[PDB]
Amino acid sequence: MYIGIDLGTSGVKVILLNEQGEVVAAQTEKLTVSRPHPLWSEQDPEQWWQATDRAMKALGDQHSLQDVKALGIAGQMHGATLLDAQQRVLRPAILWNDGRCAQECTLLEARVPQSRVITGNLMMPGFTAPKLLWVQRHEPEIFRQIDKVLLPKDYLRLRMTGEFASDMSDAAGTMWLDVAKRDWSDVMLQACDLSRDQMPALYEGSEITGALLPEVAKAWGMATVPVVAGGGDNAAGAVGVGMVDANQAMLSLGTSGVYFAVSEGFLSKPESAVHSFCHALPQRWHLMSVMLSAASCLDWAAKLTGLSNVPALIAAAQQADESAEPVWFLPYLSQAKGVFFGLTHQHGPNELARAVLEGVGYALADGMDVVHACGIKPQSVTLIGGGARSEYWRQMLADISGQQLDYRTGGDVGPALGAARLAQIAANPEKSLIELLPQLPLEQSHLPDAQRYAAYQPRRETFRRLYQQLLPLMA
Amino acid sequence: MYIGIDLGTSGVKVILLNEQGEVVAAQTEKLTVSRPHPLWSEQDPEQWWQATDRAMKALGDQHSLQDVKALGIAGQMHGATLLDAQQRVLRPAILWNDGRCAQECTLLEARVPQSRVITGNLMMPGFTAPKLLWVQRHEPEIFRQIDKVLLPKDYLRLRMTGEFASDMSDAAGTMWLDVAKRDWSDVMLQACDLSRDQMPALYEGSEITGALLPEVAKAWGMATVPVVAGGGDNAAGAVGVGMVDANQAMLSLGTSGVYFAVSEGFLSKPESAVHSFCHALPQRWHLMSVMLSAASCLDWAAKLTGLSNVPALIAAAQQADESAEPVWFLPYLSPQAKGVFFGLTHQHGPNELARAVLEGVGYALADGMDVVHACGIKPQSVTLIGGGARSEYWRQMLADISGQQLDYRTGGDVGPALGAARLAQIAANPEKSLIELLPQLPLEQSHLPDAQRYAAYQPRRETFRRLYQQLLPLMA
Ligand SMILES: O=C(CO)[C@@H](O)[C@H](O)CO
Ligand SMILES: O=C(CO)[C@H](O)[C@@H](O)CO
Ligand SMILES: [N+]
Ligand SMILES: [N+]
Ligand SMILES: [N+]
Ligand SMILES: [N+]
Ligand SMILES: [N+]
Ligand SMILES: [N+]
Ligand SMILES: [N+]
Ligand SMILES: [N+]
Ligand SMILES: [N+]
Ligand SMILES: [N+]
Repeated sequence: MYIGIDLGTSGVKVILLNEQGEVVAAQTEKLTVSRPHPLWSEQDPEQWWQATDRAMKALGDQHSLQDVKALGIAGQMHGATLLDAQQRVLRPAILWNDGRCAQECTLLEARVPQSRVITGNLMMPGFTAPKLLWVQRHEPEIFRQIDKVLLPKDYLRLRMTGEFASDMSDAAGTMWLDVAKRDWSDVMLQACDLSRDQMPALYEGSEITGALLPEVAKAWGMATVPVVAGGGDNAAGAVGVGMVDANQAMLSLGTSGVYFAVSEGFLSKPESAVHSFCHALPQRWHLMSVMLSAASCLDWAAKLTGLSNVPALIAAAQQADESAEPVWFLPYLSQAKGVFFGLTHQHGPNELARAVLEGVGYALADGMDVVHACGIKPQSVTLIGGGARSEYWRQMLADISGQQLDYRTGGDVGPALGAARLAQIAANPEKSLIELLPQLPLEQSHLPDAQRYAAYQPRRETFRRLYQQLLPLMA
Repeated sequence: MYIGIDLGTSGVKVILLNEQGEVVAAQTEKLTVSRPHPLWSEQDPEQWWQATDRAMKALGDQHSLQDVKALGIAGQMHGATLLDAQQRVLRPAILWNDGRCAQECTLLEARVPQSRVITGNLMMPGFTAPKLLWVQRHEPEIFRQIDKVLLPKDYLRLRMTGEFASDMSDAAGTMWLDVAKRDWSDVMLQACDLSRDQMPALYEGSEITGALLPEVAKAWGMATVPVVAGGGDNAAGAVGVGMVDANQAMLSLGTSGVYFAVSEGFLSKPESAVHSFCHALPQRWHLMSVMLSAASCLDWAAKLTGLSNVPALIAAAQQADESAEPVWFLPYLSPQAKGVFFGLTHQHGPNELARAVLEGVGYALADGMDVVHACGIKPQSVTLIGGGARSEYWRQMLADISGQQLDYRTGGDVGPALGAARLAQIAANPEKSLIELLPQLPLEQSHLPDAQRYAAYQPRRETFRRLYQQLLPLMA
């Protein structure tokens, strides 16, 4: 028996994994988000906890615990949690999707011209370091009282164990990590006027950080089980799925589009949207990129076409007629807008639906290509989330992208599964890592049709040209 | 009684008019088109005849033609029929929608610097003259044998009468005609290595060119009746609709979109996409421009939005969310039309979409008319006909957008065959006035521009034009 916790943005999910890969029980609790001025996105750590606590007990009361040998954590990345010397919350956490600190990203990069090299990343307002420059510039009374900065999942760890600890995948997201070295950068820390004194200790995701406190273990109906370092949600997710070694990758077709690809050692393209982090396992790194959200776009397209749903939209796409010429659908994730180009008399809601599917696919494919151009070459890609559910569209995507696309079972549990697996790892020291990294069961595999792939390439050239030409119009 | 024949592209139509000018009977026969190569559009002139024969025979079953007093023809314009000295058909007819001779179009304009001045037109591959340069250049063996070049309806005439003749409206479409002078242009003909001897005799539409041959008359159950010159399909259509004097104008929102306006004498502004020809009546001239098929668009906006019928649609659009930002529909006129939906957001469903189509087609049509008007046409009203014209809502929208009074009438169904018959009427009743014999169709409803909605539309028209231009190069 193992426990995985995921500290999400919309809420907390906790699971119970069996000695096998089976999830036995699951509980979920909602979080709210706060927005007290513009570009601000905040939560309070206490609510993180109260929800987590609440969840573990819902969990306890659904199935028996105390068979549990280990517990792992995951969470939303990049969140600044500031603690005073008593371990009291200095101010509400500043989240990944907070945008207050643009000017500070600038200064930070100016103070450390080698920052892109050290971190392997473009500085963003949602990353941790610049948030801290912001506090010191604006909330100095608060800045002066800082004893520690934790990432959100590591706040939970504190409450859970009394230790200050992170994993490499999360810490990588602070911009205080030397990603190549898997250790803090004194240069980056100083420039924010901080020291290692104020960082948590660094672990690999599979490593033990401590154990439940007696109190907490009592509250929860279980022993002082060991707690592992865990990961950031995307990495922990990938661990869950089995995407753990070089050139393995997964594409998320849900509400929150992401491509995640394990790299052959550390790589970077620091002047792009391609970010590079430690994985939540020893000796691994990954790339990742925000994408077109397929699920969002299909939802909208459904309404736009008047087909009132996605399954209906996909169904209709299948009915489109094959002698009609290509229409091009151009989606602009940027504020969720679009263009149909090349409409003729031969184009009904069917044709229109096909064009939506193809154009989302055109975009997804190009997004993947961008990652790959950084030095990743997948043998296949694993497909998760709501838009992965159609057999027709999986095949389209493979034909367009030229990737073998894998659909697996259980791809849908989220980072919590990864956190649980990490626990299971640490609890089986006798076995090698490589005997301990299950992939999810292969439910269907989609190889690209060579003719269809070839016919799509020129359409993709056309897509790119049109997207490019109209972009400044839709902006 | 009277007969009108319309030699179309996709079929022939014959009609029987009574003394009072009503259609008493009609008959249609289908035609195929042959496309041996990309950009080639051809028909066998023999198929024109067999189709016309069939049709007239069928007509006669329905009703005796023994009391017909005159006969008229109209036809698909610009078709090149090449005959030898024995009236042998030398090759298949190269039609108006053939695009094989673009190069020749340029060559011709280079050769005859004043060509746009003489023809009143910019040279198009659909026009007759460049077609003949192409044959000269690509089929010299054929060219060597040319005795006669006939437009399609005029080949029909020869088969019916044994005469070689055309009218000013069809002849204008050759690019060999001096449109100002209503006579062939030696300059234009020479430049193609042709002479007047290779052209038919020219008439006005309403003049008699001959009579049915006995064998033909007999086969069709009629007298050796007099035959008028007729018109090209557009001009003949206009005559049927009563479009007849300077600044009369019609907009056909049918399966084939046209704006047709009778001008004050001859008007030349070629630089441009307005065409200028002779009208099928004496001392009459006209401008024309291909337009969107508002009909074949409205139908599409319907099925597109999965709306059922042209009034489902027109109704969806009125449920359009006022607070929604605009979707922009940009329809690009090639029949062939290609469209863009620009600026779609979360706010948009089928109601919005349907609104966008109406307004965008509207915007296109208004700009289309403006261009023609800028040439020197000033209508008191615009006659509005065709299946596209059926919606009251849209007709008004069109008026609001355009600033133009739109007169809705019924009965533009019949087509060029009507005008053809009207022409025969004229010739057969030489004492009667055109006022008498060429009435307007029934006025159904007159749409005046709403001053408030017109003003509201103007900035949208400006915006449309801006956007349309921007994407224009992308539509090739
Ligand atoms: O549109 C025009 C060209 O002037 C008509 O000629 C039709 O092409 C058929 O006659
Ligand atoms: O992936 C990251 C970090 O780059 C964030 O946690 C968001 O994706 C949450 O949706
Ligand atoms: N709460
Ligand atoms: N044990
Ligand atoms: N400062
Ligand atoms: N279906
Ligand atoms: N009469
Ligand atoms: N055909
Ligand atoms: N063609
Ligand atoms: N001559
Ligand atoms: N006779
Ligand atoms: N312009």
